[PDB]
Amino acid sequence: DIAHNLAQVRDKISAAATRCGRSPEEITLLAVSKTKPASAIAEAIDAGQRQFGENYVQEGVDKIRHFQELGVTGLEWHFIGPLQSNKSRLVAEHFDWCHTIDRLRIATRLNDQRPAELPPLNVLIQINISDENSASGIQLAELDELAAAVAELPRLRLRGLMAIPAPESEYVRQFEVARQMAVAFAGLKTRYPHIDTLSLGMSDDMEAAIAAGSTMVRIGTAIFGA
Ligand SMILES: *Cc1c(COP(=O)(O)O)cnc(C)c1O
Repeated sequence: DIAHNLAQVRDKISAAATRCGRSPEEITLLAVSKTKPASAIAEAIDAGQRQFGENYVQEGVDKIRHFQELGVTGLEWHFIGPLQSNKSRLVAEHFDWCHTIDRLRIATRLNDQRPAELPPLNVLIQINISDENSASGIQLAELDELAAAVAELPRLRLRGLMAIPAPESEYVRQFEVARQMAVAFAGLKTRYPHIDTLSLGMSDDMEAAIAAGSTMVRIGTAIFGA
């Protein structure tokens, strides 16, 4: 039951924040609805969920159009999959956030294809913090340069960082890796304006990510099922 699962997940986030001294409000729950039907998103909506994350462009665009044509206001849609250049226009025209800026050229494409009447597209720069086997995300050594270039693009708004750490079973390492992201995120925050989003943490490392300083966790299966 989606309404019940949403309650259980929000309770875990709330408990995790309180234990480490943070206010639960600091943690945004991103409900990841990739591969799940619109009817399931509609249940999450009827239960108060507003921010949804999708990974595949046409799947996400169809969902966005569906809920626009029902007139459901609110809703923030986050593109959290890898973005290839020949599908960037659909993202720039329909999505509210994109977490996967990992090269300047995809950012400038998004900037250029974003209609001027929409709000700036909120973007995070994706760090490959700990994953040998991923071609996604930049190294931390590249952050300052990419952030400067991206932050000039006027139809985008650089809001912080995202990372998908390598899968890790040890809590100690979950926290250390996440802390590395939190540190980079703080250092970014001193120099840049409106840095407020660390997209970090899924079901299995949720506690360490929150304790480390994440502002947003991405939960799919624990909400929608398998
Ligand atoms: C699929 C996905 C999630 C959610 O996955 P679950 O383990 O099913 O909760 C979170 N973040 C990203 C980037 C994803 O692709």
